[PDB]
Amino acid sequence: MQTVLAKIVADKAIWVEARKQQQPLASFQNEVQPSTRHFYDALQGARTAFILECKKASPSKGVIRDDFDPARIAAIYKHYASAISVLTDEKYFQGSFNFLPIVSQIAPQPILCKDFIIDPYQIYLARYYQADACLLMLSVLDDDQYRQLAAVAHSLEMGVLTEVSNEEEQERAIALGAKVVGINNRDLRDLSIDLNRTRELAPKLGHNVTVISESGINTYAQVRELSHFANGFLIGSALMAHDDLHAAVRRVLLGENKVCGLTRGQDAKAAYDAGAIYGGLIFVATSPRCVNVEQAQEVMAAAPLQYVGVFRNHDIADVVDKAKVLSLAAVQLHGNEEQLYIDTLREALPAHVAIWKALSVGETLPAREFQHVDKYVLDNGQGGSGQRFDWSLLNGQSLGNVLLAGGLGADNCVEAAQTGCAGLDFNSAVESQPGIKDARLLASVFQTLRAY
Repeated sequence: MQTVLAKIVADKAIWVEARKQQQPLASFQNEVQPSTRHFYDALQGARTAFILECKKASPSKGVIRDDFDPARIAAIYKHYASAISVLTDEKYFQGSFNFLPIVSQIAPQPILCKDFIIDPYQIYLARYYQADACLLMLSVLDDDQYRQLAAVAHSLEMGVLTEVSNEEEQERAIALGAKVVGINNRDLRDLSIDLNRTRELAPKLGHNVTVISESGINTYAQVRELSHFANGFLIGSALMAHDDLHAAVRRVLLGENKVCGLTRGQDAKAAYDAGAIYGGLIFVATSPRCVNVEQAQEVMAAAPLQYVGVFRNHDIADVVDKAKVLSLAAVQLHGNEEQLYIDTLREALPAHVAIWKALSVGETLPAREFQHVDKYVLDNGQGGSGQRFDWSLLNGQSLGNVLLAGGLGADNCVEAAQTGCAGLDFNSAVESQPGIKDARLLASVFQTLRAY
């Protein structure tokens, strides 16, 4: 039997041979000029770097994005990427060499041609289509084909992402002198994914090599953890599978953050611009930050956040109503709603609306045993217009559906982002007056969230 990789590469040869027939090298070689972008350079840097990928389908998921427009992807990715990867394999990824120029005209970063490069012709063609870098894979190439292909890339001032998938490959990489090595956590021979590839292999690479971790990277917590192993990430599926690209991006690069207690549209805008995923609207009568339906409608129209309505032991009918009318993405139960309520509520709310549960942490952490609860908000509660719970308490728990809250602000956002939760919930600490958000405090916390 043939692995999946062998099969893709056998098909690539056939694609290569036909393409040369249709566009012989002799017909354009002379006009191919070197790249004017600096791949190697954009990946070097203080900060962890991101190569965001434009991919329509994959061999292990099929069509990932029906909804496929390179130009529009490029338009969003440019606000956050260090480099942009564009798949050009047609058959298994549904990419095209024609997408390169499109992406290149819109985004200014170096553009990486992602494909199964087995013949120098592919490299000239990529350069011809504006690519500034190409992927070379040690699982497909022997040491002499690699030198040759890499010399060809370098001759066109293009950078190379040298891909390895195992220990033997990683050794060869050191030996061949690759400046940018990408650890592929997915093994294309059998489609299996294992982040440990990165954990075990990245450190041997050494300070002189820029190490990029590829595949299977879906959360901000995974990004914070792995950034101690690698200098950057190549991410694509996790983003492509989402309608809202901006949101998907920020979710992985910054976490699922929420800015709670919004009472003005400008603040919601401010939050959105800074990178927040969620905006909280507080329907608890008691709150100085409370809003009514009209006022909510106003806040909401200023920015495309995902709004969360905050209730406290509120009447179900009304909770449902506000959900329908405001088009809330979620409802956050901040009182003492027990399972029966959750269940009924669940039964009554439209299925697209999520249910979140807020819980207060004393000397001990409450349990998160509820059925029908999609997310939890842990805090030193009863609102507090105040200041923090014992974070050491979080160790030993699964935190993938937990948002951390309580006293979160500029001055402590670093530590908070390091606890390992899914996201952070900001409220009072980023305010100038209750319900009034300080745009500068906001920009400040979100800036910290990316400082890694």
